[PDB]
Amino acid sequence: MYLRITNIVESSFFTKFIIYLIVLNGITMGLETSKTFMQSFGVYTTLFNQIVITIFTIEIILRIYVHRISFFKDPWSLFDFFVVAISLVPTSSGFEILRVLRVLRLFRLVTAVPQMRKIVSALISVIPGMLSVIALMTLFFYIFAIMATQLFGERFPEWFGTLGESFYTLFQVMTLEDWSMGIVRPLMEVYPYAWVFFIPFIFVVTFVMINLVVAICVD
Amino acid sequence: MYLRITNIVESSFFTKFIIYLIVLNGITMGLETSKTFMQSFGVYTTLFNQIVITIFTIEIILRIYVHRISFFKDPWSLFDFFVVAISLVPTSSGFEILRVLRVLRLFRLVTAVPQMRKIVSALISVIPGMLSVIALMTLFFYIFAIMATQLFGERFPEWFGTLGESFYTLFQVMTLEDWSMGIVRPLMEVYPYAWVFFIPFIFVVTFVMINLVVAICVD
Amino acid sequence: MYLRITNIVESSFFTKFIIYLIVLNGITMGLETSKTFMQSFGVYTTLFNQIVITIFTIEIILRIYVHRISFFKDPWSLFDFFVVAISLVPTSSGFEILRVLRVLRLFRLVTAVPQMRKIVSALISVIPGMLSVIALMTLFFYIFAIMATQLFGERFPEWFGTLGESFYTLFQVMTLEDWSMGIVRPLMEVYPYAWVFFIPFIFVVTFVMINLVVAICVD
Amino acid sequence: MYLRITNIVESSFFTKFIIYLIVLNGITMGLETSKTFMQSFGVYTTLFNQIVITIFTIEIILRIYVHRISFFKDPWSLFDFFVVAISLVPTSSGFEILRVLRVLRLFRLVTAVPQMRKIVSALISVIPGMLSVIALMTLFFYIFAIMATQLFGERFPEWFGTLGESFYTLFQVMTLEDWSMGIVRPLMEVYPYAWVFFIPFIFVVTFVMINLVVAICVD
Ligand SMILES: [Ca+2]
Ligand SMILES: [Ca+2]
Ligand SMILES: [Ca+2]
Repeated sequence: MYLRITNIVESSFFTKFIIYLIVLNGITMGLETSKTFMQSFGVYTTLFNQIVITIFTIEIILRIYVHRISFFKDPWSLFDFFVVAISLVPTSSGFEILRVLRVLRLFRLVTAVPQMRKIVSALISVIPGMLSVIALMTLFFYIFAIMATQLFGERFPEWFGTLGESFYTLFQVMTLEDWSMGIVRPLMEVYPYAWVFFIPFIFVVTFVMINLVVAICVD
Repeated sequence: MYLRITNIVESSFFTKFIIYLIVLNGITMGLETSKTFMQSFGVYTTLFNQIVITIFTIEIILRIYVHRISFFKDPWSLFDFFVVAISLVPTSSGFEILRVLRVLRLFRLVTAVPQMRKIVSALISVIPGMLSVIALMTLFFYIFAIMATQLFGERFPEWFGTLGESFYTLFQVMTLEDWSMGIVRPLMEVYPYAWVFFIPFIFVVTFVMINLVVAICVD
Repeated sequence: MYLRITNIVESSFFTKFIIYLIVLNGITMGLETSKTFMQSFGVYTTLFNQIVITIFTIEIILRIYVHRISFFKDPWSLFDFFVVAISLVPTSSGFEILRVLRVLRLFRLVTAVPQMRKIVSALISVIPGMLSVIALMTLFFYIFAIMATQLFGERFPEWFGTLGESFYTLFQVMTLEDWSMGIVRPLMEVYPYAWVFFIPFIFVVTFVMINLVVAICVD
Repeated sequence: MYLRITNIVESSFFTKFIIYLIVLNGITMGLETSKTFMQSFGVYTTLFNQIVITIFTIEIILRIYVHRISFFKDPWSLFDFFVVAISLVPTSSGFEILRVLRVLRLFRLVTAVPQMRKIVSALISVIPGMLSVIALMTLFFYIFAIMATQLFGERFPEWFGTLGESFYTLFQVMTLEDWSMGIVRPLMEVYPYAWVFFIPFIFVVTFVMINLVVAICVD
């Protein structure tokens, strides 16, 4: 019976039947957004949902017999596994993000279809040749975030009060979003020289970030 | 008479006459902006308009005899047809956008002058090599937009209350416009961890967008 | 005496003396900024100023005999001419920007020192390649500016009231600065569909702008 | 004893031991952030802190007996010396920033580990091929900063009242952060034509900056 199912799984129908479900459940999840649609057809789509979740475990099970150990060393499969697992944890208990993380299954349209897979893979593969920079930056952020916490946190706790807050504000400055009117100008009303900490921080972080982009244009 | 008009139409004078009209109607449309100019010479400009709009249909009518099926297979020609058509819909009824959409005819200066055509074509040609990434993001936006509507839309309906609002707000975060002061910091007053949804969202969307530019920097 | 002066002007010492003056008149202008410094050395600086202006017209006159027609076909020389000329209009009559535009002469440090010239020339040379796009954009800006003035300027005259205002606001949207909180979110409280005019505008203008940069990254 | 200590210094164990201390002191400094942790275990920390500082001077002393002049001609060695130096000035007197600047020793992780050194050196190496442009810009900023201080600093002294302030505001405009709503729109309520100073400032500065990036996508 092994080869019987291995012929069902690898079957074009089966794969295309999955893709067909994803695009339906996808459509169904955006409808679950509407408070109106739920008061009409809520019970409809809740069954339809639990239905699909079964079909996906059945599939992921069948998918496993056909592949065994090979499957738990496939990125895309592991994904599909973990994303279905999330959808299995009972519609209750613990944290309620689990009801919300369920929409991560629509990322299966990425897994279950090449070209998507291509592009994702194209994208991801650029990451390792960035990790040197990413390391440098994180160290940099870590250092300045500490300095900032101990230079502005006392008068400005909302923004620098805690190591994490400073991380956040520093990230915010790096995206240059409202950095001068929102932060440094206020800061300067008390710490006139605070510009000395933030202009350099901006030059460095943006310089590095430009390099990181030109890096991905020579690779 | 066929070859007679095919020598009128295809003539230098003809094209340069059309171009001469465009640049003239264009100037006329910037003048229709001034409430002053209209209280003076409004009658002048409304007739001038109907005049040019006639001339353009005559031309588009002529243009079709000389070309038949070749014409409704020319991007640029179809454009002019569609654009002139919009300008034909009476100055009344339906929506007023139609009255406003008329100014789209000034895009004929692109259609009816090479180099422009070249440049436009240069640009448009880059698009198909982006559709994979574009597909990817549109899926991504859709997934997060749904997630956001159900994580934040109750306490924050202006921004995430509806699927559409979430799309809009998410777009806004992507342009990095006022994302931290305007949205996340507020969100965090109630959902302390909301940062865990938006920072990753920003890395992903920024990263992708960097690649999409690096792609166009090789093709 | 022609070759006598042509050996004075073309002389190293002459150039290095001009340069030495620029950097001094430069420093002196940053000091004319201080309200304090003027109350102590204002006369010193106004005299020093009138002096240098003479020295520069002498130079520009000499430079002319040594070059004649060759001079008024040199960008860099013409610049120095026009710049010095500006500095010549008396400390009165007319507009008062003329008194302010005087500081444009510090751009002589660029004109009269190779290396700057090189880089400047390196920069300017990129512009011709961009004019097809720049034309395209300007046409586009002109078209949307007109649409905006007639779609939004009745309720929103600060931002779209006049063809020029719209230009400005549209420019602002293109720099993405505060475009959603500042403008479109407001517009939508009255024109729910305004998003349909601004999202496309943003895509197009940012797309083009990405091309334009990638263009320069090839020529 | 020389070759004894030369063998100790050059020893893998020694370098790795240093690296181990850095990652421990690093973790310590992030913990020194918590007012809780400090009440509990501050003593533990400040002493562990002083210990590390001793070890590092010893190391830096040893490192010099083994390199002499070769050391003070090594950027990385110089760095380390100057950083530990900072950390050495007592926990009192002068400017309390020194106490804060101590955290700069965590940059030793960069210096004591290659790959980091590689990346940093990769990064820095790009700077000289930029100094022509940087000089250009700095001249530019200086000229406009002066113009602004004298065109706007009387009615708008927060932003332009001083050469320094104008420098800051001009930088802010360059990052495009809040430049229209924050500054020019206000400015224009008094100086209608102020747009003529800032749109050009923006074009130039953005253009130059695009060139600078493309310059690094060649070199
Ligand atoms: Ca911004
Ligand atoms: Ca802002
Ligand atoms: Ca504000």
